[PDB]
Amino acid sequence: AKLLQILNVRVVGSGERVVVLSHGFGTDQSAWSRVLPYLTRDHRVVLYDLVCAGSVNPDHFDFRRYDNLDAYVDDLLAILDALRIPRCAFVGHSVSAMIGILASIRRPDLFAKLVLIGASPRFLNDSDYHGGFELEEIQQVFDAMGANYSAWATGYAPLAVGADVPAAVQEFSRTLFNMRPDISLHVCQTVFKTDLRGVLGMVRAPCVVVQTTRDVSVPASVAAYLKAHLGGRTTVEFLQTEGHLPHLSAPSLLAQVLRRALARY
Ligand SMILES: CC1=C[C@H](O)OC1=O
Repeated sequence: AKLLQILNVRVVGSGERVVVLSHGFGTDQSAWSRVLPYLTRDHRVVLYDLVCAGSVNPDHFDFRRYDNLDAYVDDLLAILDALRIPRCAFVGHSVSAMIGILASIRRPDLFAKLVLIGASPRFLNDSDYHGGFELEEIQQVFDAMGANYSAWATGYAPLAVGADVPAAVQEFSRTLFNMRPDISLHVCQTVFKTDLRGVLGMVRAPCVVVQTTRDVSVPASVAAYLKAHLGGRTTVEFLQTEGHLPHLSAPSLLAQVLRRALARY
């Protein structure tokens, strides 16, 4: 209820097929603006900002509550409950792909389908597991985020976008710079702490894992790992371009994959 307002919840479009757009680290719901008109004809679209988004009042951020991704799942569920939507497809980027996986396990009745973009179950390497990151690597990043947040944000943006698409760099920079630096580091620590490998078989929803040709946070082998471990019917749909933010850098191509993934659920 207060959440509806606090997280800037908007419902646009129309249809018996409800879809939730749940954005990732460093953006807010506006990151979906380019793909949104491809879904508005056929679906009722629910959009919201994560409590850590720069567009949400940062004094809402309770540092103890959001120690864990469960608390973000709480909000998502409270949002859906407030709207009396008893079933939906969910599209999650980055940290929201993790949020959607947890939410779909807590409420399988609610999530008829997942679509996972820039998704990983764990970023740290492990004996037989290639996450893409070692402990020293992340720690260097946490240390830069505190030392000089704006320099870190300026160096991270182009790498997240991956392809040379200056409009996407600038737009990802604007939301990145809009995050309160202490919140931003907090979320980044939470995410890099998270390990969903064990609960992947608990997801019952069909799922589409969207793979780009390169992702600074998601090595090539992670998608085939998700496909082999998610417990519902899972496919990996491929974009012919690179980057961690395709909804900013290749929105037309992403819109193709979204229309197809959201056809039947
Ligand atoms: C992928 C990644 C490296 C960056 O500096 O922070 C991150 O989340």
